[PDB]
Amino acid sequence: WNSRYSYNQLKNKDSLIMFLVEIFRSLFVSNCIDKNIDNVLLSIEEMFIDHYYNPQHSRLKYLIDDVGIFFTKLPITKAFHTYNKKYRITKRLYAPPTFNEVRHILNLAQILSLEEGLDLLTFDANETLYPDGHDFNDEVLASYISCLLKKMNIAIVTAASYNNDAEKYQKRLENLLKYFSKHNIKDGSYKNFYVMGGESNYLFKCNEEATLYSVPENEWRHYKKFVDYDTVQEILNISEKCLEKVIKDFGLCAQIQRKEKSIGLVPNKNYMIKYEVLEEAVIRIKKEIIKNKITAPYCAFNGGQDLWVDVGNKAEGLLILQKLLKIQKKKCCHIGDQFLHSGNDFPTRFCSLTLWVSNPQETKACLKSIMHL
Amino acid sequence: QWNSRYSYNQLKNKDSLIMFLVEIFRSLFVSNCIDKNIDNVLLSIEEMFIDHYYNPQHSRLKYLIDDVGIFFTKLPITKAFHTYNKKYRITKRLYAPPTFNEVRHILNLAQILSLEEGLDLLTFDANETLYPDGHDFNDEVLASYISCLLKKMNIAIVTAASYNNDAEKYQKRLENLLKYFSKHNIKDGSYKNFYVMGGESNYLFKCNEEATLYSVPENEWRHYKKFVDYDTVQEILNISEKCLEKVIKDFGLCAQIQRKEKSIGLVPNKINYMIKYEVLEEAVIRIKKEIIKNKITAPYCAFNGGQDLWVDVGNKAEGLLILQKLLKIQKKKCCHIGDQFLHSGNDFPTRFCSLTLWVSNPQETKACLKSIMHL
Amino acid sequence: QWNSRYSYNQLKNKDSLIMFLVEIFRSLFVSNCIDKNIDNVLLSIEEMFIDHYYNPQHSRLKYLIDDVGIFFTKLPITKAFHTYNKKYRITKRLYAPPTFNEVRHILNLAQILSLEEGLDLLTFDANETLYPDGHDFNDEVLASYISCLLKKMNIAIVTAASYNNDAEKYQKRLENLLKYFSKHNIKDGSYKNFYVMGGESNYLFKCNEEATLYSVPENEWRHYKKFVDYDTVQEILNISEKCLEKVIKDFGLCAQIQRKEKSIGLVPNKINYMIKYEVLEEAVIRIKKEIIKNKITAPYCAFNGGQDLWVDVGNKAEGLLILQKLLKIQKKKCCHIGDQFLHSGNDFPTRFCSLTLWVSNPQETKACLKSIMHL
Amino acid sequence: SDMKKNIVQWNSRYSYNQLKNKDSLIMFLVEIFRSLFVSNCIDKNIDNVLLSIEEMFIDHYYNPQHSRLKYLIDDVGIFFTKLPITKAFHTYNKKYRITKRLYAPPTFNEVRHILNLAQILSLEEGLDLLTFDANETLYPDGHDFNDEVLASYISCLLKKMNIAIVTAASYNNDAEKYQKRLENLLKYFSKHNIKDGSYKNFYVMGGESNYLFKCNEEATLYSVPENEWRHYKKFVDYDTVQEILNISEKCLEKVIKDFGLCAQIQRKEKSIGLVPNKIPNYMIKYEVLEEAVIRIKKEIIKNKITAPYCAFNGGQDLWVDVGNKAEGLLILQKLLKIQKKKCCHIGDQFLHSGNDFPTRFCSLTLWVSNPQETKACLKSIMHLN
Ligand SMILES: O=c1[nH]cnc2c1ncn2[C@@H]1O[C@H](COP(=O)(O)O)[C@@H](O)[C@H]1O
Ligand SMILES: O=c1[nH]cnc2c1ncn2[C@@H]1O[C@H](COP(=O)(O)O)[C@@H](O)[C@H]1O
Ligand SMILES: O=c1[nH]cnc2c1ncn2[C@@H]1O[C@H](COP(=O)(O)O)[C@@H](O)[C@H]1O
Ligand SMILES: O=c1[nH]cnc2c1ncn2[C@@H]1O[C@H](COP(=O)(O)O)[C@@H](O)[C@H]1O
Ligand SMILES: [Mg+2]
Ligand SMILES: [Mg+2]
Ligand SMILES: [Mg+2]
Ligand SMILES: [Mg+2]
Repeated sequence: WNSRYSYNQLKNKDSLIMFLVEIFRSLFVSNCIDKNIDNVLLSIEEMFIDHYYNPQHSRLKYLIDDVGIFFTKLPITKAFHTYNKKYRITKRLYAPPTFNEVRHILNLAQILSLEEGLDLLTFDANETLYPDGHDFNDEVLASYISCLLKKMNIAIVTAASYNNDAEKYQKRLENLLKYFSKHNIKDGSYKNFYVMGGESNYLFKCNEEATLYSVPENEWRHYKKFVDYDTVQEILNISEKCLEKVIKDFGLCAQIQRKEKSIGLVPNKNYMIKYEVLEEAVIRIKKEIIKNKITAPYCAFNGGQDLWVDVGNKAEGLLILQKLLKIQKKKCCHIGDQFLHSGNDFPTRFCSLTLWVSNPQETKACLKSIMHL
Repeated sequence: QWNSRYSYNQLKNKDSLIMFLVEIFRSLFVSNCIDKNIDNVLLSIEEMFIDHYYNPQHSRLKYLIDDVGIFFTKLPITKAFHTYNKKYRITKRLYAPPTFNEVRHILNLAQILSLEEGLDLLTFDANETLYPDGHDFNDEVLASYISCLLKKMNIAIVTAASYNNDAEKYQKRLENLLKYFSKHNIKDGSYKNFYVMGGESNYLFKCNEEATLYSVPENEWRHYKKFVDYDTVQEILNISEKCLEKVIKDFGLCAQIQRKEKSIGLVPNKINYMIKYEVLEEAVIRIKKEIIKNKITAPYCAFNGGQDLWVDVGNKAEGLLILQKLLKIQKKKCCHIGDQFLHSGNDFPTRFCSLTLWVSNPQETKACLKSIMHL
Repeated sequence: QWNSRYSYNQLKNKDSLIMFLVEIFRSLFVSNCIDKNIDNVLLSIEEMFIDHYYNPQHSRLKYLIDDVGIFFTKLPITKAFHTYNKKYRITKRLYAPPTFNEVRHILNLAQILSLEEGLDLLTFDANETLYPDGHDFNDEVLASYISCLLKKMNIAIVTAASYNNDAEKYQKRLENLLKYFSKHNIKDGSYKNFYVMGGESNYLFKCNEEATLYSVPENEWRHYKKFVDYDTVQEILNISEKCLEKVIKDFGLCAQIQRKEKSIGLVPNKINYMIKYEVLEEAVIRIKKEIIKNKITAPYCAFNGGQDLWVDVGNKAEGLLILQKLLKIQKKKCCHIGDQFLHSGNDFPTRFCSLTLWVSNPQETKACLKSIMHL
Repeated sequence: SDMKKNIVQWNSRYSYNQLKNKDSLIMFLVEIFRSLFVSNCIDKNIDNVLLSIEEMFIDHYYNPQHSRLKYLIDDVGIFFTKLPITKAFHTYNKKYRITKRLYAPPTFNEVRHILNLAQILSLEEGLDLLTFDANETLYPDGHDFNDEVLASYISCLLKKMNIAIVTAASYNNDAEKYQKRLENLLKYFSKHNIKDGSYKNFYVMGGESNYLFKCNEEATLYSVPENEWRHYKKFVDYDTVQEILNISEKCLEKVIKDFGLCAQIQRKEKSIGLVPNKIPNYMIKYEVLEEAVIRIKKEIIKNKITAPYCAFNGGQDLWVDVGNKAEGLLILQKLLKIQKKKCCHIGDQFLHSGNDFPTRFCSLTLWVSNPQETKACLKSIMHLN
């Protein structure tokens, strides 16, 4: 699930997205991008199916060595037409398609592949629902989530750990539960709504009063991979020792914060820390946990201007709900922003469909496209 | 010297000089020797930058990097890396290599230390470097750094914004700046050393002793400008507007065409609806390639900046060229500060006539000025 | 006309137009659609090759590739692809994309199929495209093609080989070709359409009724040669000679310098001790950068042969211009076959005044002539 | 890892990106030397950079799985010795003076030479077994041994260490047919080596790990009893050999129909080959041969065959052998009780889809282009003591 951290894996943006960018770029250069390129697009699709069936020996694997596993047949041809007709990006003559645009097309393809249905949908609460640290105050998208909960399960998986205090999480979602009591409380859908804490440590359901409450540990401790309490603390001690050198190596205005099953450094009044120092820290931390031969599920991610290390994994959270709610991976989806190799949403590619979002407005465009299907 | 070199390599690849240094530091990073005395590497890079100042078209640097700008000064790249590294210690990194923005600051500091001969003119890009885009200047810290520099040399505000000759609408954009000038820059003769250039090189302004900007007559400095008649200025507009109408049609865009004397813009409206960044690039080249189709050699500039497109019949290099001819200061002692230093930006042509400092936000301009004053 | 410069990036990728097609085909190969009906991609490429022929200054091909030369003819790249594909089926490859050299064969074929209007002059690099380096002509198959082609057009031998001005030396190179001309090309007047240009563009020779070369009177063709005086010729030789004498020292070369009137070169000692190809490519750029440093503007050429280096006062581009002005031949009716079309090769400047076929061995030239005869 | 795992990853975990760059480690040094040349500092004293490169090489000798070198280059081999890349650069540059170049950077082939020289200098602890790729490194492709100078070096080394010849040539068990390829070498061995006991130290391996021969006191080559060394080799069922041979054979037929080729299919026991038709020899495209090797490999895994094989490109030939040169080296290391640190191999096919590539998994390797380069190696090897 990790330990494949390579130099080449860091400097290059994305294996799959750039793969389509370079093909579109050459198509743009040959001046044939506006003509019917269905022959090219379907051959791209012909591979995506061959990678769905034989993901270990597909030709897509020979071209791109580090491809994730495809859980559905991706209609990349329909995804291009639908995105093209709306934005007319092919109408350009001097500006090639952008990595960001191909990520948009790739996300649309994963939505159309859900023609068989969708049983579970999860969100990365931070920066995909509301900016870093801010509270939920966008009333528009809350109507989308309420409608989808009527036809599927909705979960919130966010690396923010507030221990087991269920009351603290409501302040982050008070406006959301307010919309649930007005519509979902009459329906029978409110019980299908869950919230995950840490990355996979604190689970809360939803009561009849649109109130978040803790879940008995005996209801899902067997679904979670049991980890020695001594090993958990060791991971934090390895991290706490590593961050001190990081703050000592580069003189910076921050300090370390300790919790139960999670630690991270946060800049104090705040004085920003370079994006590369946080990148350096994740690889420093990972190489040490490798050196100590720790196999427990963990994660270290570079999100915004703070670094954290949790003894949970955002993929284990999806794995718990699937084993708990009797849901397959092919009918599971997750929306997040940290989809780089130093992000905590990347592990979700190993067990669920994924949608890469840069700001909460794109989640509105994501769910809006999902609904009209 | 028309900037007509619209090249696919200019759009596809970033700054030539910066990425040249990044790859070198990357090999120094990968070889594990970046934390040792790498002075032998840095000295040869300086040896190259020195010879480029002498033979810019036959240097080994121009053979390596074709399409280099021009070095108006001898650049101390060794001392700049030495002093940048001591503050941030990027070199103590083991798994993340030196990045693009880091070398951007190193080259900025390299240009700053090159002013051992002295500095006689500063220019500031108004929007995005002195205040956020579409805002009024609201900063007391920045104005305090500028005030001390105003006594040492002449300072100018060269912007791309255009209000037609109305000096009252310009002081509104930088109210708190004149307020600080009213307090500390009146007794000194520095009040007669501050300039403001609206449009792009079209509307020149100055400061009165009562600290409210006044517009300078046209007949005093219009002769320094390139003679562009009113008929050709409007065809550059007309051809542009015809191209923007195609852009509103070719792409579903909720955008308005703002027409003024000597300028055309592309602005959306809120129900603002954000235009795609890549269409802006596509439209800039459409306008430039269409103007050359009519053999128009008039100094113009079409640029995508922030969230809107504007085409001015002035040039932001002309503005710096005007002030160099007015105050009789060679290009060696003139420096510019802006955020639009890509091929699509409007601060780029100043590389042809003045030293340049690449900045992304107002906080870096304050960090720029603080280092420029400990000289 | 002037000989253009070079960037270190331009020295890497041998030909930009060829490389421009390779990366397109590679994305076609990568996308799994290479062996399907890809004519939309092919015809669109032809659309830019046509638009660059009609408007070479402002074309999208000029926009994407900055150093694109001049298309003297409409290039049928779509038919050339199908033709080369049907023979070798390079599109049936699944795990290896089409190569640089394969596109070279296609680009040559597209240039050949563009000659539907006709040819008036065909020229041959003598060394390495008619016979191995430094050998006498020995091939009857190839001789029949040149013989049959000498009936329908003019045929000239343009080689940088310099034997001053005695046709006996040049005949030893082309003995077996001239004896074949006696048996078939004398009953008619075809031998009066054969030429041999000595020393790139310094010596001219014609054929004679006895199947023997003679030197054309200097007055008959000297006015087209851009005059270069004894002083300027000797400055180029001396500036070069000084460079080679350092090139020998720095790398401890086992080689010698050979001086002639209007030419100088670096030859290995007899034993034939191999001399590094990298040092040869360096000696070109060392000399070229020195000649331009001394403001020399005369037509010269420093080229990197297989096992030696040579500098010649004159070049094959001017040599073709001499023949085109001699026989009143238009540019669009000219063609040249050579082996070194790298930027440091004496056949590269022909791109500026003729159509070109890039070959690497005498076997590849027969494939060109057989394809040319079958039209 | 274990050799069975390496062969599994070699014939099943290639990549288009990895097959583009010939060697990941040579390209590693080329990029660094490129920037050093681009930075203009490459002609000054650069022990600054080189020593740091050596430092990472040493850390990789001790910690191959979690080293900084393995971070930068994902697919590094395993270093059996400490490479003095600083001395190899000093030694190679003082001869050729490639740092005096101002407008031409060092090439892949030069860094390949420096890396060979570093591998040679790493043999300070001594050498006990030296093996040679026969075709194109001892004599041109398809020829017989007709070089006197080479025999003088090999005979001199034969007195000091064990010598072997691992080749892809596959004459079933006719030692007279192998003698014809090297008769001038055994002719020199008879004149200068029968006096020593060194002729017993000389071995020849046919097939690729299938046939073995030793030198007689009469300088003649004789077959080695299979009861003496069959056990060291991983056994392959007769049904699985012909399965490999047949699944390959079907592909060469498709390659001839796809691309119109004047070529034939030679069938032997434990070996198939795609050989070209005679001229009245025709030439087969290099990219087609490279294409078919991937075609062979891609289909063998589709049939879930895991036996050790080797599909390889021989310049003008395409062959598949049940067996590989890494297996043949293991058998000689198990036969003469020789550790990998004191064994070396010289060959020309060190690319992926190459004959001598699996040698990197169990020996020191020298990447040589022709017998003239083979001499420069053995000349530098003799200069050690
Ligand atoms: O251990 C935790 N305790 C409190 N906050 C955390 C913890 N881990 C991550 N965070 C922060 O909360 C957010 C969680 O990331 P997410 O996966 O995008 O929701 C980020 O802004 C983190 O900086
Ligand atoms: O002609 C003009 N009239 C009014 N606004 C303009 C004009 N030209 C540019 N602008 C806007 O004002 C900004 C000034 O750019 P800057 O001062 O160069 O950073 C531009 O980015 C546009 O948003
Ligand atoms: O100046 C000259 N005099 C005599 N031989 C020359 C001269 N210049 C070049 N050569 C040799 O003749 C060859 C002509 O090559 P070509 O131009 O490709 O025909 C060169 O590669 C040199 O070996
Ligand atoms: O199985 C085989 N039997 C006979 N000849 C072979 C066989 N395999 C390859 N060959 C040819 O013989 C050469 C010997 O290979 P090498 O000795 O490893 O260089 C190859 O390059 C092929 O041309
Ligand atoms: Mg997030
Ligand atoms: Mg700006
Ligand atoms: Mg030649
Ligand atoms: Mg071999």
